[PDB]
Amino acid sequence: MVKQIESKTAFQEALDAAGDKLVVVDFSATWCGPCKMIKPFFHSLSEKYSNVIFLEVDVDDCQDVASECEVKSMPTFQFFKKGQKVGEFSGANKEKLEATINELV
Repeated sequence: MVKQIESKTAFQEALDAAGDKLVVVDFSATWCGPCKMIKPFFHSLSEKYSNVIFLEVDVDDCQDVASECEVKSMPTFQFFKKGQKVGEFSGANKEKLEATINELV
């Protein structure tokens, strides 16, 4: 249920294939503690919201994607519809993550 992204090609393809659907992107790093604390919850959301698309991008694997998306904070959650960014926040705030999904879906 979470799409593990390992190139720019794959990121762009995912935003395409989403169609109309909200896409939620978790930008993480392996050194990021809060990223680990929220990982299981992010995966829970992908099973709960089966009609929303969830992507995982490790910023060191996909540096071009990280750079082009202007990621600063670890973690960062960005939200897309039809390829357009429609939301963003940083930090591992579970309640805010779910609430944002419900606002944008």
